[PDB]
Amino acid sequence: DHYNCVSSGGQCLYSACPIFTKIQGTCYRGEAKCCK
Repeated sequence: DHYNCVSSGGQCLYSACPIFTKIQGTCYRGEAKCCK
């Protein structure tokens, strides 16, 4: 979720994770990705 994304060093994005980064979870009720 958003708070886990913040605290883990990821970024919540509606757009795709940048190429070298990976999905770690989601944010905002499953609608966005947590990328790191």
